[PDB]
Amino acid sequence: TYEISSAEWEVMNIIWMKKYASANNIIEEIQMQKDWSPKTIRTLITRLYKKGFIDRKKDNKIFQYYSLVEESDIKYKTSKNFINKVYKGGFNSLVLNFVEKEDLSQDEIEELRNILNKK
Amino acid sequence: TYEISSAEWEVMNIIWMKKYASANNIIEEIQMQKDWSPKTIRTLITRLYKKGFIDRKKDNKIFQYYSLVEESDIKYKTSKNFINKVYKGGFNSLVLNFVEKEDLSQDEIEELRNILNK
Repeated sequence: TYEISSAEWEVMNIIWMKKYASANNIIEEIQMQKDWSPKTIRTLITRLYKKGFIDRKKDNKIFQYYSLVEESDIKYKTSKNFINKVYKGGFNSLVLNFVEKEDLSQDEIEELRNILNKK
Repeated sequence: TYEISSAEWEVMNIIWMKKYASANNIIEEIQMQKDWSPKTIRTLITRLYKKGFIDRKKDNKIFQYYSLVEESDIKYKTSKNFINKVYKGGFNSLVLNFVEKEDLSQDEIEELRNILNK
């Protein structure tokens, strides 16, 4: 019923990769990159759970969290919002700004074209 | 750079679109699509001023604000940050993802090709 912060995106990205993950599995993966405590990280998991983004499945052993939101759509909708707030030429503007600013590689430029050719 | 808000962005996009503009100018370009008061907008101007994003020169005895930062440089930086926060792939996955949930006409694809190509 709202929208994700930078740390929930972190937590979420791990949950969309591991398909099913534990509070500890999540802390381990998150701690390889951020110096955040476990409290802090479980608080993010509890909150993500309370707003509905994820749920927690069991069956004996240990508690596991999983996604309730489609990765593809909350990321699409988030990019739509980002583009709507920063650029005044829609998606095309962002691509033009990125391409002119980053010296993309021949291999990067080529993956790009493939993505435009497949639809 | 120091990650600015959507309101701040609304203001910057006006300073950029006019090189120099006084509060009053800003207040009205803003009050045309936003229901913001005069003090709200003066606070946004003052906030970007203290953050080093804009500065002011006294023409007449009235302050005229202009940018201290390079629009495309700041929007680029901002884009890298957004992509690092949300996507794991990179610019790649955002374009992949966008080219896949936005039906996009067949010309939009052509225009997107322009950029990449010419």
